[PDB]
Amino acid sequence: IGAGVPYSLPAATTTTLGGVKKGAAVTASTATDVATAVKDLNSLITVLKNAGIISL
Amino acid sequence: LQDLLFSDGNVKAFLQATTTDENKTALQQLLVSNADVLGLLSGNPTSDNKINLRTMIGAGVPYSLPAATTTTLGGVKKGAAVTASTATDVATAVKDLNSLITVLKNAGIISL
Amino acid sequence: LQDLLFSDGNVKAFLQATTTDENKTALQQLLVSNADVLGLLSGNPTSDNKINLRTM
Repeated sequence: IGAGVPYSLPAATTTTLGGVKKGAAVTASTATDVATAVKDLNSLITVLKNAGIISL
Repeated sequence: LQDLLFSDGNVKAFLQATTTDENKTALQQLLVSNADVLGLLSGNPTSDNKINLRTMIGAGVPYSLPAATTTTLGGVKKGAAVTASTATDVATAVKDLNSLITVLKNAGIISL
Repeated sequence: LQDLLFSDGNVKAFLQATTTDENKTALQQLLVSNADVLGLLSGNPTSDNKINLRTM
């Protein structure tokens, strides 16, 4: 009958297409020095790591 | 005696407990009125029968997860690991931002 | 002669090769015991039949 099995959405891996969770909110950067700019970049990285969008 | 008692040849084959595929098609038609179910009983439903049989039982087709596009929801691959930034100058901070961008590009999370 | 030989009216309609939808429902019941499959053979399975047919 051309039917499929019950589909379960797998988590993304480095080799295989999958779902992700949406990352937490991240504030736009108003940094005027390097230290703060780096702080803001790192906040984005952690958010993407927390949501399993990028690897640890 | 069955020949003297019954006119229908498909019924007669059933009563002899020996039916051909043609007899079976005719006997199915005496037993079931829904055309899509008759398609199923044949073992060879048409394309239309298949669609209608799935509708009949509320079944879906085999699902294949498509890649995300700019217009359509889809799956992604998970991005490679990215190190937290310890940059103390602009050059390094920019280096770290770009590393994140490439990782997201590599995983098809953002467009080239 | 079929009237003299058989009591069941749904069987008699089958033997005459002329069945109504009601005769077909009864004949299906003589042939198949699973309630969800009987739902399928009707062409109009209930919500419960549909769930059970997919499981099946």
